[PDB]
Amino acid sequence: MNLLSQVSFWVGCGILAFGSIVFGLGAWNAKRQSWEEFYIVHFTVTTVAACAYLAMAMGQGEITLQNTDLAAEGVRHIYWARYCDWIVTTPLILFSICRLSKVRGTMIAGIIMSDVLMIITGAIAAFSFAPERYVWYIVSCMFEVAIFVILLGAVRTSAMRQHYDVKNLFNLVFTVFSIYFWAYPIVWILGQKGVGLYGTGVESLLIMLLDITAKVFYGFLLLRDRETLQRMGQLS
Amino acid sequence: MNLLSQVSFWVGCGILAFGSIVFGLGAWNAKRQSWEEFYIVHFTVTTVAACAYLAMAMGQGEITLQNTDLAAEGVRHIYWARYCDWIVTTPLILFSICRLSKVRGTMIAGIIMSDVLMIITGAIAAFSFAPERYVWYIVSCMFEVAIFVILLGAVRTSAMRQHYDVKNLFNLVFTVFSIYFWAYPIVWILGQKGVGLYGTGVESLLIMLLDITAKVFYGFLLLRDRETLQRMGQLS
Amino acid sequence: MNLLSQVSFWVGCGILAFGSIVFGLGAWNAKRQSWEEFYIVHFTVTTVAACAYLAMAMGQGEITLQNTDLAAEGVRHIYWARYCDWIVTTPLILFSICRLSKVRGTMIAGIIMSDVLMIITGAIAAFSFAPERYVWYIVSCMFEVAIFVILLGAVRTSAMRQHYDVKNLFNLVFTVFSIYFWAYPIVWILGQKGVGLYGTGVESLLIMLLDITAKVFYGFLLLRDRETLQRMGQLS
Ligand SMILES: *C/C=C(C)/C=C/C=C(C)/C=C/C1=C(C)CCCC1(C)C
Ligand SMILES: *C/C=C(C)/C=C/C=C(C)/C=C/C1=C(C)CCCC1(C)C
Ligand SMILES: *C/C=C(C)/C=C/C=C(C)/C=C/C1=C(C)CCCC1(C)C
Ligand SMILES: CCCCCCCCCCCCCCCC
Ligand SMILES: CCCCCCCCCCCCCCCC
Ligand SMILES: CCCCCCCCCCCCCCCC
Ligand SMILES: CCCCCCCCCCCCCC
Ligand SMILES: CCCCCCCCCCCCCC
Ligand SMILES: CCCCCCCCCCCCCC
Ligand SMILES: CCCCCCCCCCCCCC
Ligand SMILES: CCCCCCCCCCCCCC
Ligand SMILES: CCCCCCCCCCCCCC
Ligand SMILES: CCCCCCCC
Ligand SMILES: CCCCCCCC
Ligand SMILES: CCCCCCCC
Ligand SMILES: CCCCCCCC
Ligand SMILES: CCCCCCCC
Ligand SMILES: CCCCCCCC
Ligand SMILES: CCCCCCCC
Ligand SMILES: CCCCCCCC
Ligand SMILES: CCCCCCCC
Ligand SMILES: CCCCCC
Ligand SMILES: CCCCCC
Ligand SMILES: CCCCCC
Ligand SMILES: CCCCCC
Ligand SMILES: CCCCCC
Ligand SMILES: CCCCCC
Ligand SMILES: CCCCCC
Ligand SMILES: CCCCCC
Ligand SMILES: CCCCCC
Ligand SMILES: [Cl-]
Ligand SMILES: [Cl-]
Ligand SMILES: [Cl-]
Repeated sequence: MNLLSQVSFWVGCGILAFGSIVFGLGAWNAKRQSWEEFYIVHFTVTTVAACAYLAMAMGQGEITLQNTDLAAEGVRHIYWARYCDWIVTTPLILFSICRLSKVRGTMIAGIIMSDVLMIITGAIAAFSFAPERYVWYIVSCMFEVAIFVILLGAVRTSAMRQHYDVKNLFNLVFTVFSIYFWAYPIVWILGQKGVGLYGTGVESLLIMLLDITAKVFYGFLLLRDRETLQRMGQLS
Repeated sequence: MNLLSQVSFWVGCGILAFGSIVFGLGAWNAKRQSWEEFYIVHFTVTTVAACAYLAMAMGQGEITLQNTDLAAEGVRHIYWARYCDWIVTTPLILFSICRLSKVRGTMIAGIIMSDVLMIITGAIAAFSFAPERYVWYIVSCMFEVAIFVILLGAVRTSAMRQHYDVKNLFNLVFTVFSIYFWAYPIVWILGQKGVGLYGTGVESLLIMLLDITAKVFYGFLLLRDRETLQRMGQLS
Repeated sequence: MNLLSQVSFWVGCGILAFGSIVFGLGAWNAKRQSWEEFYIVHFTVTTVAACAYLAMAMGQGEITLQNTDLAAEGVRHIYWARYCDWIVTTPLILFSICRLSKVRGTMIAGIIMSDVLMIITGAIAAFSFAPERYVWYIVSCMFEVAIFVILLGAVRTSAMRQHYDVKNLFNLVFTVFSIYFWAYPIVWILGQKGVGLYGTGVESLLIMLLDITAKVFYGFLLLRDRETLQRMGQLS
């Protein structure tokens, strides 16, 4: 295994496990049901990812596949543990944003469905040879568009409607999510699974940076935002 | 791949994707929550199947297995993508019928459980050699019986009790479902997985006709029925 | 296959199928929704396990793997059908105990999450070589600790708070569960997957005895307890 990959996995595991300690002890100490739910959701997020990173750090959850002539020179290292992690953790992150926005349940169900299909077709893409890999990559990207038509549409609207004097708070919530979410397909397609701009070591580093941003630091941002809304009296 | 199979997959993909356009744009435009839920459920149904048909059309999601002497002459083409599709789409079709009938949640949970086990044991059957394949086929058929004791019993009863002057409407809902649902195990057992009456091409054509009936045209029937009930004032 | 294994699988299948008859006919005959839910949950428990035992009895659902020098002499027989069964049946048993205790939903979600991760890391452990197998075994055991901090904490507390004059009833509910639940990791680690104290035949017998205890006889205990609470008037 690439050394940069090896190190990125151990570093992601430890950072994610730090988040699990914060969220887990928060759930243990929370008295209000809405804080128990928040912490339990975000504890699952970091803990599932921390398990996936532990497996990759130990040399598991990976399969190496040959590339064709319609692909980058060499091979692709498919860390299928990533998609097992993502199919569970990304619907939970979206669920958390939706609960903070207080949006109706039909939008929650629609955004979770779009997200699960985005991940599933992403994993099909990763295992596919070209040109099928590229067809599935585009299908996965269109499911990502459907996530954002729901998020920046009905979810954001319900967030602005049911809260007062917190436009900048929710703007940061949706803007920061929007940025790291769109970075994943870019990081993916610039590696060996698309254009051979960089190899599996750099890709592993970039994904790890995205993962700790989305699961630990973004979680802390939603935590702080919940505190702000509670001190204002518009949390529940 | 068989040409009739190849064509049936492309034809099913396009027809299913037509349904996804109808249901998806209906969800986008729906103002009432109960219409949002209806369209989102049926959009998932056609879209998941359309993805499975795209994979099979492109030559993926299939494994060919040898038959024993207790089986039809030749081999069996197992399109395992079918069961990944079915384990998600058939509980959603049943959920839609149950919501239209306004039945209590315990019956919804019971019918979904029976259905998921029907599909799982069906996939075990398909991967099994004889005689195990035949044992699992019978077990799967008994789970299908359990679906209908719930459907034609408590679900239908609650549909007739909580609605007025729409006996013929609900009769068609349960009768049309009953017919295509029982056709699947027949189509399955007359192909190479049971009696060798026809090969994988004809079976692929028959399944595709069942799939577009159940997911597109039956969906349009439930759509029209929802409109009828709404114009009568007994939708919610 | 080991004869003791062969017999234990057929015996477990028949005993589990006996439980499915009791719980299934109870669901069919139940008039109150809360009894319908109880029977449907416990019918799923025995029926899913009975399917898994039928597969193992017929020689399916098993893979044999080589052991290293950091492991017991010989091989490990991994019945992966067990974990497919467990990932579905153990969250349902916990759900049933939580509903009987009338605990808030956040605790139900937390205990189900801990349980699913316990089973998943257990299956990773089983497929892993040493030393990874031992790392995952410990991780799985820590998820089991997290189940019991929730169960003996918030769930038990809510059981004592919302019921009168039934301390001994609930004490038996949590004590009997506690005992068989902790026996599983012990049985697992004393077989070929840990210390080579006994082989796959004895392990298969011990698991089968645990499985019928947890799914049939413990189910009958919760049934009798529900009857007691109903005759007292504190069931719902
Ligand atoms: C904690 C993990 C997170 C936030 C992961 C997010 C993942 C995505 C937004 C995935 C995107 C993909 C595409 C739209 C297509 C190409 C492949 C994927 C699966 C990386
Ligand atoms: C859109 C897909 C639909 C409506 C599929 C329905 C599938 C079934 C009713 C499956 C039935 C099966 C049996 C009862 C046993 C033999 C194999 C199966 C899985 C085809
Ligand atoms: C009906 C099945 C039941 C009650 C199964 C319960 C299973 C467990 C408590 C599993 C425990 C495990 C560990 C904590 C680690 C080692 C391996 C497992 C998965 C056996
Ligand atoms: C000792 C090396 C064996 C390699 C195979 C062991 C199986 C590893 C499975 C890892 C799956 C990770 C998914 C994480 C999501 C919870
Ligand atoms: C959403 C349900 C559809 C399930 C279809 C799974 C297809 C997986 C295909 C994996 C690629 C293997 C063949 C590679 C051909 C380029
Ligand atoms: C519902 C959980 C049970 C999971 C059992 C999976 C069994 C799959 C067996 C596949 C057939 C392979 C062996 C073929 C022997 C005829
Ligand atoms: C990794 C830090 C420990 C995490 C503990 C997770 C369990 C959460 C407890 C939920 C409240 C239980 C109080 C009875
Ligand atoms: C405020 C009420 C929230 C209810 C959430 C229900 C969402 C269920 C999602 C299930 C997965 C998506 C299936 C289409
Ligand atoms: C294939 C046709 C497009 C399907 C779009 C699916 C997204 C559904 C939108 C739900 C309402 C969002 C309004 C903000
Ligand atoms: C009208 C209320 C509907 C509630 C539906 C709950 C059904 C949950 C099904 C989960 C799968 C089945 C598990 C046994
Ligand atoms: C194995 C014994 C039969 C089990 C039947 C399971 C179906 C449960 C029926 C639920 C009530 C349906 C009444 C209309
Ligand atoms: C009394 C209300 C019960 C509601 C139960 C909700 C539990 C949902 C569990 C879903 C799996 C766990 C995900 C973290
Ligand atoms: C080997 C590259 C290190 C990158 C660290 C990035 C810190 C934000
Ligand atoms: C090569 C590992 C880089 C670690 C970056 C840490 C960012 C918080
Ligand atoms: C060993 C290959 C496993 C593939 C799992 C894919 C999960 C999305
Ligand atoms: C090759 C057979 C064509 C079948 C078309 C059926 C139209 C309903
Ligand atoms: C061989 C493909 C037949 C297509 C039938 C279309 C039915 C609507
Ligand atoms: C490559 C074989 C996959 C089998 C998947 C079965 C899903 C029901
Ligand atoms: C071969 C050992 C039989 C064990 C039976 C145990 C009865 C409780
Ligand atoms: C060797 C099979 C033992 C069966 C034990 C039955 C316990 C109820
Ligand atoms: C043939 C190996 C299947 C492994 C399935 C593991 C399910 C937890
Ligand atoms: C956390 C310990 C990992 C040991 C590496 C095999
Ligand atoms: C693997 C090199 C041959 C592929 C041509 C598309
Ligand atoms: C305000 C939501 C979209 C922001 C993305 C830059
Ligand atoms: C490989 C066939 C291309 C499919 C385009 C939808
Ligand atoms: C594959 C032919 C031999 C099988 C006999 C049951
Ligand atoms: C009226 C429901 C059953 C009809 C099947 C022909
Ligand atoms: C192959 C054994 C037959 C099992 C019948 C239940
Ligand atoms: C399989 C025997 C060699 C393993 C040494 C750790
Ligand atoms: C009273 C619950 C814990 C009992 C375990 C022996
Ligand atoms: Cl390629
Ligand atoms: Cl055969
Ligand atoms: Cl080993």
